Amino acid sequence: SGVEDTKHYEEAKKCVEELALYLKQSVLSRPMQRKLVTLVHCQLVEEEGRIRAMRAARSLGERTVTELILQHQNPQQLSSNLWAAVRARGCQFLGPAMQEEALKLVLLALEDGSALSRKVLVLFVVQRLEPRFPQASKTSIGHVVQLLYRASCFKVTKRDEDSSLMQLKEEFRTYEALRREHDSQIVQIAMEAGLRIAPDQWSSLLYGDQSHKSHMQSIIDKLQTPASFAQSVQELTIALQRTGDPANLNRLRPHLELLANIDPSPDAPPPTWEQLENGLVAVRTVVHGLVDYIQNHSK
RNA sequence: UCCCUUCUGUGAAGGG
Ligand SMILES: [Ca+2]
Repeated sequence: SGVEDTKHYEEAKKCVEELALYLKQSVLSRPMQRKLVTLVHCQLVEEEGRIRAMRAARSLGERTVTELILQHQNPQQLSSNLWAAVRARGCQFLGPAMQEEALKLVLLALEDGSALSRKVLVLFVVQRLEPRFPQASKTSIGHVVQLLYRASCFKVTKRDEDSSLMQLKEEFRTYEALRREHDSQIVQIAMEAGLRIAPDQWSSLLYGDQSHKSHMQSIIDKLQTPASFAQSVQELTIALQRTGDPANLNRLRPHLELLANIDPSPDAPPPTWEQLENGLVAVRTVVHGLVDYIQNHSK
């Protein structure tokens, strides 16, 4: 029974060659092409080719779900929606300049291991920030602290029938470390609100420039876990009942899911020829589906 | 990115 093997091989290679026609006035987005190139390049004969290709398919299915969601998303209302989410968590981003200055003041207060009550921390920062930023208030600054709180940046030490005492955990006693956990927390709030936001836009939102794209990219990369693919599918699937699904993206669901149940972890077992074929058929289907949606059902 | 108060908040309670 090695004819089955060869025919699986042939069908897989056919799938990849068929998607290769998209390369390349290209219909596909800038990253999607990239992932496609990585997919065309796996040599399926080679075992590193089969496992790589398998995960390249899972990845390409990832980006397909993302892009599809990005259509269903209002670009002008993106930042308003983000900041809306942030304020809904009792947090607030005061803007890049002020936020940087505020975080540094928090650090000025707490890098040497000091423990302060929340009230006193807020007061410290307000008193020192209002001279350069007249806007500053206990309310708004309290919102910045609450953002660091929700980030689990504090060792909080309770005092019976009194205010708690807060210390910066030692791993966060430098501006770099702190600003990373801060920013990462904002990114998470973006994710729980279901918003997709490109690294360039993140650099814009949090820094007022474009020189922080790789940093943000790293944050988004570190937040990535396998389980997200499936629930992102979930998100899209309920976004399609707010639509009635005119383009019938629903037809993609079973392939997307097959792609989702692929294990992307290394040392995960190599695929059988029938898994290789089913996976590459699935990806061929969904990328075609993406292109159909973009070109034929947009605005 | 309405604003401000209060609070021990992975957040609540109220004002303009
Ligand atoms: Ca008391």
